[PDB]
Amino acid sequence: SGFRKMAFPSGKVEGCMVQVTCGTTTLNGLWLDDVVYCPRHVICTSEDMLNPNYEDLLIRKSNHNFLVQAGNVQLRVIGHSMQNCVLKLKVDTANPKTPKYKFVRIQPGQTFSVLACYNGSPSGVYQCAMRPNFTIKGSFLNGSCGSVGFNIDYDCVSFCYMHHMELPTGVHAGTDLAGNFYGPFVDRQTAQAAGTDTTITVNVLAWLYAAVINGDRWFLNRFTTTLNDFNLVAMKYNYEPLTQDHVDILGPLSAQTGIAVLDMCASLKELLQNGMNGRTILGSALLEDEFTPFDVVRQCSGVTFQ
Amino acid sequence: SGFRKMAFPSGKVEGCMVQVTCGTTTLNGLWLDDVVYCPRHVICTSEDMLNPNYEDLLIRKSNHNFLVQAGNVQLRVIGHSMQNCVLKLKVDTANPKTPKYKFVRIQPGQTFSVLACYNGSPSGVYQCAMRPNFTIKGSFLNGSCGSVGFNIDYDCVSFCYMHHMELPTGVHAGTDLAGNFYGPFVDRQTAQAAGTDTTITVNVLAWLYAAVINGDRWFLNRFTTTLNDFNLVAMKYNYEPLTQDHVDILGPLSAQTGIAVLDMCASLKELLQNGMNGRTILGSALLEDEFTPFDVVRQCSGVTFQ
Ligand SMILES: *[C@H](O)[C@H](C[C@@H]1CCNC1=O)NC(=O)[C@@H]1CC2(CC2)CN1C(=O)[C@@H](NC(=O)NC(C)(C)C)C(C)(C)C
Ligand SMILES: *[C@H](O)[C@H](C[C@@H]1CCNC1=O)NC(=O)[C@@H]1CC2(CC2)CN1C(=O)[C@@H](NC(=O)NC(C)(C)C)C(C)(C)C
Repeated sequence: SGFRKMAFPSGKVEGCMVQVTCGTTTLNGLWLDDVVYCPRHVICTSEDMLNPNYEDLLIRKSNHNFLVQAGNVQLRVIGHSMQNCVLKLKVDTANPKTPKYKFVRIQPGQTFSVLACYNGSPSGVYQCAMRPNFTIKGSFLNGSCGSVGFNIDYDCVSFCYMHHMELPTGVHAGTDLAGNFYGPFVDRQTAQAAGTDTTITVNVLAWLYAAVINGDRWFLNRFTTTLNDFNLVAMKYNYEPLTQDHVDILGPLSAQTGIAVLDMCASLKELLQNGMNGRTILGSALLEDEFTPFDVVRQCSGVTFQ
Repeated sequence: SGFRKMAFPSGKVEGCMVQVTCGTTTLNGLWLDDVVYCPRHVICTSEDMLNPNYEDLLIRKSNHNFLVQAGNVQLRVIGHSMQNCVLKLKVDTANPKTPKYKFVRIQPGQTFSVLACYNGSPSGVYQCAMRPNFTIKGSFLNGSCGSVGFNIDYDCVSFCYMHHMELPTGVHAGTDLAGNFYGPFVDRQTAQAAGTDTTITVNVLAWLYAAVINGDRWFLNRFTTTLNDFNLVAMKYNYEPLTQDHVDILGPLSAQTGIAVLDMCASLKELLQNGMNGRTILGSALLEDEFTPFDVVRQCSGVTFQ
């Protein structure tokens, strides 16, 4: 037992990270087969970042302008294209470490592992969620752009996020691996702001089931609630609405613990209305919302990957 | 910016994990050069676990009793020895993925990354601390024994922990890679119990510096305190004593933020005495103690590894 914020093993992704340098900008790229993917603002300069016209900017570039370091080795660029906000550098060598992989665009509420990188070298791995307002609460310094987020499913890496920028609240915005931003954000330095976040209700319920699986029961009650009456309380506390579909997803966990979904909703309702009274759940004094129902079942049953 | 519980990239360790099966027991082993390291209770049976005599148990074994899976391959055992509570299986193939590495026995308060494994296959990676009572608050199910904890320093993996058992409070006990248990624990099923844990004071102060680096300042004050008067408050709240040596270690962080160590102690004192008044620090409603001063400097400055 025990319950931790757990990231996927990062080895399959580490073998893909490279350094991309162009002009005065250095950031990370993702090397899969003979293509290196990276944020298109690598073509920008310190004065370009204001309101750049990237199509104009890119036509002025030559392959040799792009310096691509894979550890201790030049990769030669032989072609380049732009897809949405990502740049695709064709290189003359296929990455022999290329895992089985997929690109996926995730829904808000879904979680992933981030391999933070600088200069093409991995620094650390941690677990994030796509917030309802399409930011992520990351840990990113200058040079971290092109670090990716991902999930692993048996032997297949599903890449879902590439880091582009930091918002003035200290949170982070980026794209899928096809270069489409999550949320309303754009890669230019104009006024943008997150807009109001909310708590991921179905994940909070999943984490309460994790707590029960692990022996914290102090918050259970004999009450129950209807879905409608629960959502009336949810909206007051800035929680996302719980749909019948969420209820269905929580079925396995409800079946393992013996606690009907709407009974767990009654418990969340009283925790919202009363607070925790000096008590903790799974070592937290806040209601945790960055574990999905799948995350809870993975970690409480022990699923692996090769 | 941002601040997360960050583990080391796990790739160098993933390449070392193997499956060790003997009789009815299956657990994980660590394959470095031509030796596989694993917990010695793999030689035990369901009735052996009570009060076993492992030296008697081991003399009854033959090399061929030990089944060692490295993915899709038999490794043949050609010799075996016992060192403290770990078993060392000599195999006829050196691991070509063996990283540069070291075995280190860590002090309480120090943190490390755990690569949780089942059947020789990595499941997830998370960050832990060695508690003052020499347990770790892990996430471990049946089959996880032989999963290791580690730190990485440039290109060198320092292995510091191997998982052996779970205590009735849901926390975990294990050894260094030379097989010596951390704390008073033994690998037999007799009454054992953790004994009273305490909060890692120097780490809490490091995390408060992280908060300042990241823009949370609401908890600062103009007070200060002496070391003696701080430790008088520490002991009341079950915090470990802060030594002058801890104060010295916190020097770099104090210099970066402009906040003298003993001034940060004055702030911790008021947080201990007043609580947080509905406020959070770095997204936590509790005072966090599983980041060392080194962890904070690593993540706030961006150090990498190859
Ligand atoms: C790439 O490595 C870098 C990562 C940042 C640096 C600090 N933390 C991070 O995550 N990304 C950038 O530097 C990007 C590149 C652009 C688009 C041109 C600017 N940028 C930023 O992150 C900006 N942020 C903004 O300007 N944000 C808006 C426009 C106000 C929303 C800063 C952080 C450099 C100011
Ligand atoms: C190895 O994979 C396994 C990991 C455990 C299983 C549940 N969570 C874990 O971390 N370790 C064990 O099964 C070890 C092997 C022994 C020494 C023989 C027993 N054991 C345990 O963890 C015991 N725990 C205890 O018996 N603890 C004491 C003696 C009461 C302190 C249990 C969990 C199997 C009961």
